[PDB]
This record gives sequence, structure tokens and C-alpha cells, in this order.
Amino acid sequence: PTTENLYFQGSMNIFEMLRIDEGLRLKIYKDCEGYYTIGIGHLLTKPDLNAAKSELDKAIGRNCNGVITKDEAEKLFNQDVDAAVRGILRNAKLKPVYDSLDAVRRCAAINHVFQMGVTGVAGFTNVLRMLQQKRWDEAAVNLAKSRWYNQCPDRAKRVITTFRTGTWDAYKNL
Repeated sequence: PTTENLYFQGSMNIFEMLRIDEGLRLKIYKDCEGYYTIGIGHLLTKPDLNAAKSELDKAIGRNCNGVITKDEAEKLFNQDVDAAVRGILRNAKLKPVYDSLDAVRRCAAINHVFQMGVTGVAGFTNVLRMLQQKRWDEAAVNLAKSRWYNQCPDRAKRVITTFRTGTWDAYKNL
């Protein structure tokens, strides 16, 4: 690794990770599952655009008519990351597994929750046991069986690789 390459891990964190997986959109769009989304992966609601816009105005605090700024995207993103972290730490099932993980895999954990929500993740009984037991190849094969990955592979693939390796390699060379 070059001097530069060794710096790359210090430039990666959960925010940068999710920013790559989710992208950044300033107008309402439908995600890969068809759900109204804005900003950096902010799911507004699970078909009526009108509902999605009302949730938007509620989330941002002004009349947005479907559009936000980059600064507003960031603030909402930071709130969503905080919610995912808090969701793990309060959960009797996820906290122990999360605690056992290294820093990089903890980012993958927070990412997984950000994308699927707490109960979805906490339902992956086998994967969670594999993670705690450091069976990284098995955890990754099992994650690759999930609907979460399979219905929308490009959003999940780097997270799965990150669970396998505990490195940031999947986020290099975009």
C-alpha cells in the first residue's frame, strides 16, 4: 500500500459509506424497490407522491415541494444515521453482536440497519450468530441469500463484502 492507500481508511466512516451506497439526490425519486426517497437514502414513505411530499415537509420543516438542499440532505442523513446507531444500541439482540465487531464491521452493521430497519436486521438469526462467532465467509454467503440483497444488489453488495473482510476495499476505486 502507498502512503496514500494507508490514509484511505481514515477518510472512510459510516457517513461516507452510506453516501456511496445511497447516493445523493435533492429531488424525490423512487428507489430500487419503488419507494419514494430523497437525500441520502431517506425513505419518505412506503405509492402516493402526495404522501411522500407531506412527509418531506414534515421532515425538513418547510414547504419543500419535493426538493431540498445539500445542507438539508446532510442534516436529515445525520439524523437517520443517529437513529440507526441508537436502534442497535438499545436492542438486546443487536447490541452484543455489534459490540463484538471491529470498527469497520460496526459501520457495516449501522449501514444494514439504516437500510433494513432494526426488526429486519434482528431477524437474521443465523447471520448474527455467524458475525459474533467471526465466521465471516459464512455470514457473507448468508447475507447474499436475503431478499434485501437480491431485490437490490447494487445498494447492498458493498455492505456484504465489508462484513466479509472488515476492510474498506469495496468502497475504493468508484
